[PDB]
Amino acid sequence: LRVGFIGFGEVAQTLASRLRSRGVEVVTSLEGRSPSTIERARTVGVTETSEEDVYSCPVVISAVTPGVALGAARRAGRHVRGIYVDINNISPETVRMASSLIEKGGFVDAAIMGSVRRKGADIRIIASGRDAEEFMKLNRYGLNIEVRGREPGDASAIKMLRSSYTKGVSALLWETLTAAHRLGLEEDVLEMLEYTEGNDFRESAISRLKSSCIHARRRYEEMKEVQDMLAEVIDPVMPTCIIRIFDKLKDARLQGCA
Amino acid sequence: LRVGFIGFGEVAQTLASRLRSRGVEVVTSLEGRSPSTIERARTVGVTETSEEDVYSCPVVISAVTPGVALGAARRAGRHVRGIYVDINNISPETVRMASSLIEKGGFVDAAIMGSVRRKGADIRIIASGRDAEEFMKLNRYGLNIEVRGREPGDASAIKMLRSSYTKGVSALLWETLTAAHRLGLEEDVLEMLEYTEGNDFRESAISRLKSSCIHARRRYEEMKEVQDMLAEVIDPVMPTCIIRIFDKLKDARLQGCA
Ligand SMILES: NC(=O)c1ccc[n+]([C@@H]2O[C@H](COP(=O)([O-])OP(=O)(O)OC[C@H]3O[C@@H](n4cnc5c(N)ncnc54)[C@H](OP(=O)(O)O)[C@@H]3O)[C@@H](O)[C@H]2O)c1
Ligand SMILES: NC(=O)c1ccc[n+]([C@@H]2O[C@H](COP(=O)([O-])OP(=O)(O)OC[C@H]3O[C@@H](n4cnc5c(N)ncnc54)[C@H](OP(=O)(O)O)[C@@H]3O)[C@@H](O)[C@H]2O)c1
Repeated sequence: LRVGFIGFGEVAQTLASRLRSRGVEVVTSLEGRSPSTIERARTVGVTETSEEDVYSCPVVISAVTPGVALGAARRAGRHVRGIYVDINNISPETVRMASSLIEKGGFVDAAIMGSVRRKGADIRIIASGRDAEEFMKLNRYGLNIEVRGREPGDASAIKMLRSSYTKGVSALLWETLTAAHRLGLEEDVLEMLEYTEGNDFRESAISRLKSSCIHARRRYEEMKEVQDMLAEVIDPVMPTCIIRIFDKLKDARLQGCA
Repeated sequence: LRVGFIGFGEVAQTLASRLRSRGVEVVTSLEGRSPSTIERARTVGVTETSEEDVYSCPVVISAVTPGVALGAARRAGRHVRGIYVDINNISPETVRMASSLIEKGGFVDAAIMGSVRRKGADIRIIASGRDAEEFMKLNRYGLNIEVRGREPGDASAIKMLRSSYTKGVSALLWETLTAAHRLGLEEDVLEMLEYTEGNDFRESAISRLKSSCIHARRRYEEMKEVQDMLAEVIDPVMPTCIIRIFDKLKDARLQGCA
């Protein structure tokens, strides 16, 4: 059929390109969009149309910025009658609000579970909501979707919970290795760990260490979000310490000096 | 030659038994020791001798209790001229002080990296200090020693750092899964984690979770020690929150209840 995209950045380009290569007609509205967006669209060769025509597609995918997710849902919510797929990196609470704005359509919470830069359209996408199985039918056109949870908010929650764990582990590794570094024992500690944490441990370990530091500010903000989502369900103990570690984080051994 | 043991409890029995079966004469002093200790000694068949005769052995191993380690070193240090191997669970700084008490001998910081109970004499032991290589010669007699670090305190630090990391991950896992459970998403989070943490994750995680809950009381006490040990080297942030989780912890899904 036709799949319309709200926004046409990196995610929309990768996804649209794949769908197009499998015979799907992809459409987007370029009115008011930047030259970079207009160029990605023209590189892919998507159908240029009006906003309301985009909203008429049986599947509409919102791939804008986290800060624009609610506004896109509000503008689309007045017209979309098919399925509206929000694939933005937003919190479960924001997803539920976006869902309330889609008044006549079926809302699907999609969460990208990997790097679009490294995996392309083969990236694993999880989706939740009553209409998720309908979105998953796009797997016939080259996508890699899987249905998880039961309602909008669940897919984004799984992604947030996984990310929460991985950020906490990164913070723990940093504190552990800074102490090891003061004694000159970081390598020995890393080697004792590969004994019980796995074979490919040390590799991704150093990798996560470096990125946790480069993006300390961003990771800190992500942690405030996880603290809020967890509080709705439990009384969160770990985020507070993790945040303190990221607060501090503002040749891998060089990330350990202080 | 002759290996002397100060203290003759579970650790000493296990190691002495292995050494004896490989032809080493093992000796210890039973004066002032309890019935259970005298019994372990006679079950193994150790040579009963004077306190000073023990100190004369080329290798003297101190396997007493943490609260007795410094006193044992003070007494042995007036006599030992061979190698004094401290295998007690004391902080790295306590090990360094025990080292200063062996005034005429070489000191080796040995650290047991597993369960004596489950692995027996096959347990991996890491050892640090100038004379660590000399202690490692006992591998010829059935032990499993490996040299790490460079000076007394390094082996104990490495052990405590590994412990700090593995206990922190258990707490992070528990909190993440308990929140996931309240949303009915625990399996999804677990599958997403193995879909990213490579290794059999889901399995290595469910077991770590179970053990952490079963032994929550001991884990809590163990974390207080880790916190104190980390404090000798840095101003630790993570143990505070980790301790709060173990404070709470006192079919996998059953454990996720806060
Ligand atoms: N890239 C990744 O690896 C990745 C991974 C996981 C999740 N995500 C998520 O998926 C979403 C899209 O990511 P992305 O990298 O493609 O972003 P870009 O930020 O790469 O592209 C989004 C593009 O959305 C447009 N936009 C902003 N406001 C808009 C509005 N009111 N109406 C229509 N379009 C609007 C922009 O057009 P203009 O340029 O003209 O403003 C923009 O091109 C994000 O929410 C992000 O968190 C991305
Ligand atoms: N068991 C393990 O899996 C394990 C693992 C890692 C580290 N460690 C450490 O290694 C050491 C020994 O462990 P363990 O399990 O064998 O303990 P026990 O507690 O099994 O044995 C210690 C034995 O030391 C003796 N002792 C107490 N005060 C003494 C003194 N002043 N002089 C001489 N002997 C004295 C006792 O004699 P009495 O019975 O007469 O009191 C005692 O048998 C400890 O520091 C412990 O923390 C043990």
